[PDB]
Amino acid sequence: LANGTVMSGSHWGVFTATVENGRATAFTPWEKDPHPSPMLAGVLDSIYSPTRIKYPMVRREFLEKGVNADRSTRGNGDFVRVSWDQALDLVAAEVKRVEETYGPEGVFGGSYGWKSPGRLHNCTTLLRRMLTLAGGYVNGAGDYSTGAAQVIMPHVVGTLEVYEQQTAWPVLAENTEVMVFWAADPIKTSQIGWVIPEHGAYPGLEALKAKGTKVIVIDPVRTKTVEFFGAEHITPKPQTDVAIMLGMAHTLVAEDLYDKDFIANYTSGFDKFLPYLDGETDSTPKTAEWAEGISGVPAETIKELARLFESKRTMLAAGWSMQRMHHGEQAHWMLVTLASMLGQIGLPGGGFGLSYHYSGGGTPSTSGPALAGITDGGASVIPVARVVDMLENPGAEFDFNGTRSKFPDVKMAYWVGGNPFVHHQDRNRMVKAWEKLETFVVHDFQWTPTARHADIVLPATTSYERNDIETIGDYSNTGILAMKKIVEPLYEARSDYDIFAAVAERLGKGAEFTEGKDEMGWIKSFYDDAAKQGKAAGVQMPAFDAFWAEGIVEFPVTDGADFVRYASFREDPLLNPLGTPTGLIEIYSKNIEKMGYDDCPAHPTWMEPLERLDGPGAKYPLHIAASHPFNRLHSQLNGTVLREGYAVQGHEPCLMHPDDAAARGIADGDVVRVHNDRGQILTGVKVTDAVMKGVIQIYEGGWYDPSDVTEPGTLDKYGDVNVLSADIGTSKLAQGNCGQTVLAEVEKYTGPAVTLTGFVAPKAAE
Ligand SMILES: NC1=NC(=O)C2=N[C@H]3C(S)=C(S)[C@@H](COP(=O)(O)OP(=O)(O)OC[C@H]4O[C@@H](n5cnc6c(=O)[nH]c(N)nc65)[C@H](O)[C@@H]4O)O[C@H]3NC2=N1
Ligand SMILES: NC1=NC(=O)C2=N[C@H]3C(S)=C(S)[C@@H](COP(=O)(O)OP(=O)(O)OC[C@H]4O[C@@H](n5cnc6c(=O)[nH]c(N)nc65)[C@H](O)[C@@H]4O)O[C@H]3NC2=N1
Repeated sequence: LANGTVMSGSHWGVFTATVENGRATAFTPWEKDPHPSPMLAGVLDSIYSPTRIKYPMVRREFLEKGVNADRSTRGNGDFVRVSWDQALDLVAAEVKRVEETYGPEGVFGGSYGWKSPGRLHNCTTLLRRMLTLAGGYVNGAGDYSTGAAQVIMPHVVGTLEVYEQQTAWPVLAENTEVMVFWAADPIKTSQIGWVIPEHGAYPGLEALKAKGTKVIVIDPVRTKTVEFFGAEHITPKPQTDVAIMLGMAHTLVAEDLYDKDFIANYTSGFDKFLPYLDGETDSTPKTAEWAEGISGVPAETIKELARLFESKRTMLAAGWSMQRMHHGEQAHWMLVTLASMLGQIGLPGGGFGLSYHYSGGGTPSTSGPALAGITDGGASVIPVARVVDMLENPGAEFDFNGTRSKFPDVKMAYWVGGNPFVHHQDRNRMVKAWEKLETFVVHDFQWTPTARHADIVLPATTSYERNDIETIGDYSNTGILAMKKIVEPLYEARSDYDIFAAVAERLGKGAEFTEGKDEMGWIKSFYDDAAKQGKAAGVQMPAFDAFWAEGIVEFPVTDGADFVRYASFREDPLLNPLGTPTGLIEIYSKNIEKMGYDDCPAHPTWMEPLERLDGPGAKYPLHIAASHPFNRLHSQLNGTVLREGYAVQGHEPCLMHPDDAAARGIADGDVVRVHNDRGQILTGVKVTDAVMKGVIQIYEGGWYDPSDVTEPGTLDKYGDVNVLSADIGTSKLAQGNCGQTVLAEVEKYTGPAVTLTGFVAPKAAE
């Protein structure tokens, strides 16, 4: 039994593991990590927690009756343990059956999810690689993060923008006078990376602070970002940012402050937006006063913020919560319009950036090569959050970015690396729609709500039980890490690659799936390709064994630290045009105009959302800020020792303002029921003035624990906030999710005592 230390990586960062007698006993942060995440101790625990999945299992009803099984009991925990050969045979037959009876349109393989980093052990790509050899599948398009903004940005600035490099942090420290964080909490969200994180935002934030730059935070909650800087804190009613923006815009026009030359030379359509802004088209001048009526931010503050932004070198750094909402396309389009008026786009330290809060955006990029991994070998496509509408309406038409298509008639869904029974909106509607699927197959290493609702569950390994390779730094490209195997696979878990190879072998496509390569065979070909490309560029890299032995290769920064977004566009717009039809920033879009969608007009517009705090005729009184957890990565690590540090009487915490608690007779630590017309959950309250009055904070990612899966509307005992959200599209343009457009009521829970069952394994899988 192994004794020693191994260096690996994860979504939380690079770390070294201490191994004693074959068991991992500690995870220590990399010595070069400038700001490790306290969640690493849950990462270690997730390998061994009580919800680790030990063996392959098949739902008793599915085993007994297949397609005639009662599908309303999915999630009741009545599983049967089976051997691997039996489950592999059954998965293979099911894939074959659905592909022959129904075609590629009967298999949903979008399998949305955060999985784990790794260029070889890429479970979602491997799933698509297997399914492509089986005949095809329906896929997902977009994501739950920027569903609206990633569609609107290309119409407005000609590129995706949300996942592109930002003006380097050092440039901001030298040049920015006012830094605005709009619906962004960089301190909280920069702990993680899509590939391994370098945590580059922390030194970037430290440098602004050290320089005395003025920092403003626009957020309903007083976050760690406000506290870190002692920032001026503006607290709007959630979903009213566009109103605020329009009032600022109005003020710049009324007081004649805006940059008319920038407007004239770098933008298109302002002259079509001005009438709206001034109130000629609807009789409603969008003044600061008007904006105060909707958002509750004082008129005078709105004009003061406007005047300050125009006279100082200002960076508008915006988060994505505000577009994860009804009409969410308007938030970033109005933000770019406002930035246009200020006219600082393309100057060092000015303009706007849409990725300073995620994966190190702004961290100076190196000049190293890109690393690539296994590939998938490749309506057939749906916007990802329309999964439930698809299941309910096979054959119906839907709009998406100017086109019309029809929903495929899906009969099977195969999910790996994701938790839709946590991440998707309107849990009760979803639980009923899932009955439309004949077979539901899932691989995970933790017994999440999704695993609990499968017909067939296959235990996967973590990254700590195998070898892989991955880049460090989604934007920085700081280096390449060897993700070395720390302990052996636990119980009967197997890597996703191994399971898929065995299924492909049973479909008679084994060789095509593996390409005749084993684990190290694949990893070395990704490395050799990256070294070959590096040599071409003049970056020297060791040979593979030398690399593997050191465990990491770092790259040099040459001019990456001088990067300024949009500089060449500002420098000469004709020579360096945007990808838009006019080549300019499009305030009014003729392209959007021609689609003629009522919920997405051709210029940024204030529109009432489905439900909003203090909106006319609103039924519920509190906005739920259903934002990202501080101490989880979505649902990951919920079933670990970290839960004990935030849970209130065992439930997911609910933050509530002293006055809202006082009005309902609630005291700190009480168990309360949060409910609206879509569902009802239990949470434990923390009374704090960190949330503005009218707002409550329930993070997304809580593990759904239904009291009874056969009872429609059954009470969730843990606190999955997606039990209360609605499942609707941002608009016909993007069809994004509206996960944070949520109102509810809260009362002291006075029903029967409840026993939590989500943090232990189903009895048969013990
Ligand atoms: N109401 C609401 N508000 C929101 O802000 C919100 N945010 C959304 C966002 S932006 C997104 S990205 C989604 C994220 O939702 P997503 O389903 O991506 O969530 P995770 O909790 O990261 O689930 C990933 C699963 O993969 C499993 N897993 C990890 N590694 C492996 C592996 O190698 N193999 C296998 N088989 N499994 C693995 C993990 O154990 C975990 O259960 O939530 C969305 N949902 C949201 N809802
Ligand atoms: N620790 C951590 N856990 C995670 O799960 C996690 N998820 C990652 C993922 S996949 C992504 S996509 C990003 C998400 O990055 P994103 O910016 O979408 O994060 P949120 O936590 O949903 O919201 C950020 C802030 O917006 C505020 N806010 C909410 N509604 C409004 C509003 O109407 N107006 C204004 N002005 N502010 C509002 C919230 O209070 C919150 O502080 O984070 C990434 N980083 C993450 N870090």
